[PDB]
Amino acid sequence: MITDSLAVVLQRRDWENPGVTQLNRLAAHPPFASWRNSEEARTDRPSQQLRSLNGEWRFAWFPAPEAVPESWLECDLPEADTVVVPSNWQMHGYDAPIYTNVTYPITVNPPFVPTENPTGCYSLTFNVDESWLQEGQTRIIFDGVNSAFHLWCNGRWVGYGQDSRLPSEFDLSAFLRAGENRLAVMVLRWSDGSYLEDQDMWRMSGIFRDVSLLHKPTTQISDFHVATRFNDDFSRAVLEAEVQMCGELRDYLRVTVSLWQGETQVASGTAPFGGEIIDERGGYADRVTLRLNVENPKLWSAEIPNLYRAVVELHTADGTLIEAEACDVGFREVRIENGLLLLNGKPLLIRGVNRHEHHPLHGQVMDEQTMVQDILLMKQNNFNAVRCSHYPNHPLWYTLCDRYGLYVVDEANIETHGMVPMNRLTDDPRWLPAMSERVTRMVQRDRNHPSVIIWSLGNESGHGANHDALYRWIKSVDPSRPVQYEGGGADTTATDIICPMYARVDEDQPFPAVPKWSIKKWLSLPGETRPLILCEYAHAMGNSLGGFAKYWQAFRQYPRLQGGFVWDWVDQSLIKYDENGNPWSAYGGDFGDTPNDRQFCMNGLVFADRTPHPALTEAKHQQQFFQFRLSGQTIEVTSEYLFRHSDNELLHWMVALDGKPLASGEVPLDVAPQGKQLIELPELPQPESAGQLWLTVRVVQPNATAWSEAGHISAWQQWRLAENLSVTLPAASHAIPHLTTSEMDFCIELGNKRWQFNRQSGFLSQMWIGDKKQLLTPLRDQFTRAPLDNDIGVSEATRIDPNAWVERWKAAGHYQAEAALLQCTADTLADAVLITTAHAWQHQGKTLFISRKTYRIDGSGQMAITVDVEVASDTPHPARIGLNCQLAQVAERVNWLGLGPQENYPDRLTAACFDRWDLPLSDMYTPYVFPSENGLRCGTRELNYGPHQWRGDFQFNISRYSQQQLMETSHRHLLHAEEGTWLNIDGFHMGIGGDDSWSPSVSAEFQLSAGRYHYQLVWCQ
Amino acid sequence: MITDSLAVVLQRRDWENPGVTQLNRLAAHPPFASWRNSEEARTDRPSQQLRSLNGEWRFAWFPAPEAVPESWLECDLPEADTVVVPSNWQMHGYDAPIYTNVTYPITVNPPFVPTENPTGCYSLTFNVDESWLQEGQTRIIFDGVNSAFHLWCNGRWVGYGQDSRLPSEFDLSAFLRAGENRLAVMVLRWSDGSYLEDQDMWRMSGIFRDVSLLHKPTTQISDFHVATRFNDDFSRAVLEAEVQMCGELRDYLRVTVSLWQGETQVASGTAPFGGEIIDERGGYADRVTLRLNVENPKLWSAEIPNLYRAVVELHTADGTLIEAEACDVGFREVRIENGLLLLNGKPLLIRGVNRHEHHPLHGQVMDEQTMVQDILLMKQNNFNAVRCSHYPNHPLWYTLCDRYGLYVVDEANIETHGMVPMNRLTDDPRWLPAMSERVTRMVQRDRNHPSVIIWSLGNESGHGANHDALYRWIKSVDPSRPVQYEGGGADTTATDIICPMYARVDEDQPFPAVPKWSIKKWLSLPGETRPLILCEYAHAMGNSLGGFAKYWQAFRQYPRLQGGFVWDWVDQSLIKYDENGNPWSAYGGDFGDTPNDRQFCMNGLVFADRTPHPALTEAKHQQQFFQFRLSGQTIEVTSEYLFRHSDNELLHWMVALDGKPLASGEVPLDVAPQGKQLIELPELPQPESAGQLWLTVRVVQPNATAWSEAGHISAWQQWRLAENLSVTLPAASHAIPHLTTSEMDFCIELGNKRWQFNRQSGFLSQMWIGDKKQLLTPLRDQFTRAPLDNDIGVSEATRIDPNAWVERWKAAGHYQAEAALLQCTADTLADAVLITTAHAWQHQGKTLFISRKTYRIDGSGQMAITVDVEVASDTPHPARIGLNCQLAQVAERVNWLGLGPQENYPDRLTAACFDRWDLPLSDMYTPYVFPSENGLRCGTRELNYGPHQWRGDFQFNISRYSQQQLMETSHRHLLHAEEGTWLNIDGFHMGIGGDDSWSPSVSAEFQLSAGRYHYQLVWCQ
Ligand SMILES: [Mg+2]
Ligand SMILES: [Mg+2]
Ligand code: NA
Ligand code: NA
Ligand code: NA
Ligand code: NA
Repeated sequence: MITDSLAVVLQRRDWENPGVTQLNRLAAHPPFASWRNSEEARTDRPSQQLRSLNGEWRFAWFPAPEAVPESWLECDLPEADTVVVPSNWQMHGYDAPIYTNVTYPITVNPPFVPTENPTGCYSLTFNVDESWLQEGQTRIIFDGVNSAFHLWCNGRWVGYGQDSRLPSEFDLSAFLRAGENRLAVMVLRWSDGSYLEDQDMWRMSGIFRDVSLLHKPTTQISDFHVATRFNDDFSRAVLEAEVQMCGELRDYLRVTVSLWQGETQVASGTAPFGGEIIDERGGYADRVTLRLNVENPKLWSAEIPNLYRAVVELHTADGTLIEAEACDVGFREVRIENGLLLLNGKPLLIRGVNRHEHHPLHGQVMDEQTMVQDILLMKQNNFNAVRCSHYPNHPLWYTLCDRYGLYVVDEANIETHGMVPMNRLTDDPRWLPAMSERVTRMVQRDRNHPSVIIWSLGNESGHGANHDALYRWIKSVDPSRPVQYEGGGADTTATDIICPMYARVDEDQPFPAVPKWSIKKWLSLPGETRPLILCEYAHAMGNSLGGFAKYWQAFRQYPRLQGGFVWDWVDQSLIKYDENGNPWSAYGGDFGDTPNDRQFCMNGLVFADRTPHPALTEAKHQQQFFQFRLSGQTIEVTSEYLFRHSDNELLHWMVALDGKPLASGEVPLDVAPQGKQLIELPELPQPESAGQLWLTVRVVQPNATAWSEAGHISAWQQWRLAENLSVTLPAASHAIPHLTTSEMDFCIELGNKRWQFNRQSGFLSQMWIGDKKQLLTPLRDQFTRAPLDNDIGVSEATRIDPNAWVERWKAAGHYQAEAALLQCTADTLADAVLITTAHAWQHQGKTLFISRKTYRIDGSGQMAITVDVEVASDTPHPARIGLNCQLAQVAERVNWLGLGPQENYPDRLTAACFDRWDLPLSDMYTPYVFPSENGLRCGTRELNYGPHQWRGDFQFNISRYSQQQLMETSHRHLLHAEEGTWLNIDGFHMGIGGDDSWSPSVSAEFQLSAGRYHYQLVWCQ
Repeated sequence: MITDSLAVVLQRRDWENPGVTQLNRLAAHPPFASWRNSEEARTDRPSQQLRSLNGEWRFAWFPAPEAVPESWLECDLPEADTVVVPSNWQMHGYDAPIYTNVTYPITVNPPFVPTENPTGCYSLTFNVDESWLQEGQTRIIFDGVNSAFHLWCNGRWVGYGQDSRLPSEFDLSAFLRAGENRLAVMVLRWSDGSYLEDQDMWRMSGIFRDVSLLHKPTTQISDFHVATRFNDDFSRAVLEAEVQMCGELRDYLRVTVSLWQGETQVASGTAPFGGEIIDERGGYADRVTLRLNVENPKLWSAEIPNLYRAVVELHTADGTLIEAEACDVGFREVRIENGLLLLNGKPLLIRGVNRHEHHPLHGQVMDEQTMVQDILLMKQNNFNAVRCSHYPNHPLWYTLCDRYGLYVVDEANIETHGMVPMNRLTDDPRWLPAMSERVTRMVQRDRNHPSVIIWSLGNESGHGANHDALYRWIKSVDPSRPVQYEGGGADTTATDIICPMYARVDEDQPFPAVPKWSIKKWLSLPGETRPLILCEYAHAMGNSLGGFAKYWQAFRQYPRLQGGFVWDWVDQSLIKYDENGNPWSAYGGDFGDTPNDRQFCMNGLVFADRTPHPALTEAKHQQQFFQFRLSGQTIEVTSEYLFRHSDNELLHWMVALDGKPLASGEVPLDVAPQGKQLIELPELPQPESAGQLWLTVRVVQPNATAWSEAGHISAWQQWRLAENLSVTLPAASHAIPHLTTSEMDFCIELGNKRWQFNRQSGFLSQMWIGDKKQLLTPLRDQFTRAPLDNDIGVSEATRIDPNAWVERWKAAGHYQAEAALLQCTADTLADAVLITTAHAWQHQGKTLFISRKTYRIDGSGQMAITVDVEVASDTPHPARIGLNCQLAQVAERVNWLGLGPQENYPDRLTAACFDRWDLPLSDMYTPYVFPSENGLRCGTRELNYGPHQWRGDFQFNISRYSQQQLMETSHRHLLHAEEGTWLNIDGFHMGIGGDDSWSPSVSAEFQLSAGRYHYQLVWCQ
């Protein structure tokens, strides 16, 4: 037929028209399986009426839709390959994925898209049983197609669809034939729907979610809604189920809804069709509402995800079953009352994270195994909520969240971040239909899931009248869930919750017309009463999450600060192979994509392979459900659970003196929700030996759960007990170090040890143990670090951001400053040799820093170093103040007394505990995909590496990579281990920040602004 | 091109798809003229850039779209006729118009329409000047096409459109050629848009509004909005004008907005493009907002429609004009505060009427002359508001309302009355795009008109979530106007005003789920605070508007009862010609249309030719802006104007004794808005003669206005002054009437007069003056009337409504009751002859009525009749209790002392005044298109017709048509004058009702429920 040809179908250019978002697409609805057996529906066994078309398909790539030959509609192309479906065709190397943050990947000219529009032609040959075509309705379901597509069946045009993130269904009953059938799908990379899909993520395309065939009878269940109502104390519930049908109504038709708790039927109801009168013309003859009473229902929550099974039966009066549908039911009430978000009558505290659907190998194709891995990792790290940023997810995600227990914010697939202004489309009534489809079809698909507690209207689209209209539509159709939206300043008329992104705890950010007030100040603005839940905060880009504890202190102090969603869960890195088949993680620009936003795609708490970043432990500690207070010998344990008793918790305490255990014990936890338990410790040891006594408590779950193993640690806390200062005089050795003075250097010898101080540079240049040199590079002051992602921000060589810390440091000359020797003197004491040095670091005639040191080598072989540094008040505050050297030794393990075991920084050390830690050298380096300063351990009093030992009170990192190499290397796989080991010992280190990664975010109390600094070290063997 | 062919264009069947409401249609906007001269824009002179295509077109009718030959796209069909455009093709006899009230004219199966879909093919050959195609944009504008259409230009497909009531615009720049061009428009009668167009009106089709070409420059004004803000006392105003452009932005571009009051420029402003920052991405570079201060602005209102002229200039910095646009500006503020609708700080009282766009000859094609005639008639009858029921009107209507002064409710073209339930579509998200287009494009077109004070979401579509969404969209885009909607019970979340239809003053109507509470009770329902303005009330079907005074008493007593809109203005009758070219008014079913709703299309206050019905005077009197109170000799005049002083009003008073004037005078009116004026009358005459003194006042406008002639009467009132009862004995004549008794009759003779009473029937059978018989039918009791439309309701022979008054009367046998003579006796008195009669009216053995009479013929020739009637308490209350006869006389004039001059009934007589009235016999018959009881005059003490005179206290009507003929005749043109004159003299008459015309609406105080009745008459010559 001419009308089925490509020349006719493509002529209207439906993908450059916001007025046409679909053609011949069926209505949205909750998940259906069309069970013909009620027991199978109840037990959720696979349905023979639902058939997966996933598997091997034929695929051909074209640069534009006009390049597809007409013969593709009739037979498979000879050049076509065989590919796995679902998939993204960028993951098969057909064209490159594009990573851009805010700028659209195409020329901004709505609704038009470039003529060179990459086109993917999918096709499948499949058989259909004759029973399916004898009677009933056969539909095909595309769970997701990016970004738009035309559909042919046996050469006849079927329909068109947009909104890559929601299912598209088409009736194939009039197109299918008995035996062999062929499906032809033409997928377009760009469409007018792409203007509503400007999320900060990789831009891919293809049939990236499941494809299936569903067979329904002619008389069928077409929609069903489940609602729960409760009394004041939640002891009585009414389960209201509205069922809708299509087909011929007959007086013998009946609907039965039965509720099951496991194997036991709790409630049931049967009724003929015909609803109550609603207006002058009557009621719905094709609908019925059944109300089931449930006594003492088991309530659903993230703490205890109690679920019931509701089965909806369509049957005749005699008793023969026509069709069955089922869904999991969670009894829970969500509402905002007096400014607080309540779940089952109790105020929530959202321990949330944003999660994109990302896999380093399969792109944006999701699988049950990855979903379960993510959910278990989140729950094991004290997360209780997830934001579907920024689109409806794969349908199995909501089922798994129902089952395991996580609150879900379901978000419409609308983001127009790149528009200027941001609301240019969302304030235009001509785009209201397209926006409305994306909201309404999501609600229609997901409104039955108990895990979904909040709807979101999208992300970063400004504030337009369409937002207000769709907010009100949701409030009318589903009053059971609050609606939130951040655009337009996060407190507009289109949101029930103040939901800002990256608003800071105490600091105001008064931007024009969309200020980000401090969250504490925001609550008290005149006339403001809503709760505040950050939809994004604590931007976890690289070495980040500095200041997380401040957020959680505020969340616990202020009732209307009910938490937030960290940005974000997993790095969006992709895997590439070099010349040796070795994989390496890639970010923006690594696929030839341009313009790109480089490493801003990696903001996760876990790597793309789901291994954790160090910041995850900080998040876990701050988000823990047990809070602790110490008063003398008693421990006060406060529970932050709202519904469950501590029936799987054992408290273990340990007392150690500078790392060596002295006493320990175990006490079972029995604390009610939001209750307290006082734990009286026995008479703790009081050693007369010098050192600090430390008490450490940890909560252990003795029994495995659905989401954790036996012995899982869920919370911990540490305190300092009594301290005994050391007043013992050092052992007076009889040997005296010998000083030899040449015009080049001072040489100090004691036994087999030797120290050399270069007199022209003023630094310790070499150290000998026997005849073995210990240093590859002299011991020198260091004031800089390889810049973090938070240090760099949005700055780059093309667009310099002068406010970024790295740019201020570079302009001030911190990285190029040259040390000028001021003095270097050697003196012999009664029992030691004293070296005094002074240096000035200068850049273009300006003295940035002055370092004055004293080296005291005594008869015991120990070298005591005192450092006093002055920092010019008008230079930017330095990243660190310390020493560094390249040791010749390469040892296998690192042992230290201090905060650990994981890397920690001054504004990100609350999760770390003081103890004796011993790790392999490799664990002392954090392999961030974008290399930077990493692996620091703070609060360290002793460090052991090979024969060397350093003592004092310092921060350190130790690795095979110099700060220079880390700074100059753009990818972690390009790093090479240098000879020996680089040691950085810092008296002082600046915070890492992380409130956001595009502006300075290190709070004042963690900047090195004091002007004068002092620290001491003891180096011995 | 194959893609331009009918076979390809019609294949997608865009008219059976709610997802496609247009293709390639330009954005909506306020009216544009693209003036290239600012003085021409200011003076509103015709623009050479706007060209009307109205005139002679070629037209061909087809039964279905598939019947149109392909050659129509290239050349005009040989069989095509030449027709005038705009027009409705049913008005040219191509197919029949259909009148149905609620039932859809097609099978209800959305979105599908019948295959036999009448199709009208329009075409026009026109020239285009080469200057228009050298540069700029040329667009075609279809102001209205019913109901959907495809457009071709020079054989190339252009686009598609729906929503018959709003303009559709298409860019023809790439399709036009120099010289001869051809336009081809295929209009379809039915589409999926028809499901949203179920208004109670004739169903027509075609290009029924103007068609024009507009030429714009490439850089152009694309939209402009005008908003007025005020201080607390309205003495300072800020005129805010937002201007939007399309085309290439250049730094030299400027926009100037100037405000003019007649010939004087009041304010001006100039600015380059670029708006303020609105969100993170910036502001609109293609928009500018200019704020002009106006001191002491002249405010707009229906009382004083002060208007300014705003001119919007697009020009370069040097000063050359690119384009100009203009609109009339009315400074006024509309808001609801504390439950009251306020205009310029004062609470409105809406004297409204619903108005369809209807013409008896041109169907639904409107013209300026008819619009002006309607506006003048409305204002002359004390109306101040109009509801555009139920769709956006022709654009000139809003301009005329701005100019003359009338508040306007602008209503979206959405009515789904026939759906079951009524919200089946409006609660479906799949119809949200189609509904949103109809709301948003109306707002975009009309938001600048000062006369529009309220938006309406449509009519009778139930209540669905789409209503709430669109309500909120309007509230977001245009906060300056309240939003109202009646569906779903008239007090839903989608309306700012309680706006019920046909809610009664005191009586509750508690329907399930959508009750119509009495309006007084509705205001005080727990938690209700909004104002109440009936969107429809006082259904004026035929002889109706009984009980109107009750509504207006309530409106004046209750502050939150702020009026309503009468249903409706003009009868929707159409003109047909019989076998002699004589026109006659036709209603539903007269065109072969079936099923139809007969005479329910005629509900107007005026006939289709705009001649008034009698009820219009009642409305005018009740709605008058001056209220009166009498206390002794002083008249208290209260002004109901809110803004204007009574600077064009003179009060005339007159005192009459039983119709003859005794004193009169004139007093100028000087009363402030909402003020009072006491008028002291001189020492009024005190005649000793018998009779009732009546005081009549009338307010006269000495000076002509824009809407009225000099001497126009705007208000009036009457009171009874002192009465002197007659105690004079009658003149004792010496002649004695002579009684002759035969077995057939009693014969009374006095001089040349003779009376005959038939002794077998018991009635006066004949009367002689000389040798001339005076009666054609005997004088007999009458208890029935030819049923009114309010008596009939929805009852018909196929579907009997047992509750209707006519059905109750028929079932009780009132129309078939047979009089049985009980007694008939003649006695001779000292100076008179006495006749005593008694009758019983029985039906199937039940005595319905008993009448006992006394006839006393004295020596003066007068016949005194006393009547005493008993009505069975269990029979339905009769329509009247009186006498009737057929006089042989046909006299030219009727003279009576009583209420007049126009027809009046017991519940519709407040406008009538007691006086001596003299009219031709023809004026005593009201020619309702559907014949019924008509022409009654109440409160009559004397009636003169030919030689006869009747005296007493009675109601009467007199005409050439019997009640039987009126009852049995369905159209007024089928009535024939009977021989002689039919007289109905009633002691008592039932009210006519009219709160609605589909249920009994006559209030209890106007039903004849007393059980016993007495009245007396004196018949003399
Ligand atoms: Mg489109
Ligand atoms: Mg359509
Ligand atoms: Na809180
Ligand atoms: Na990012
Ligand atoms: Na009132
Ligand atoms: Na009607």
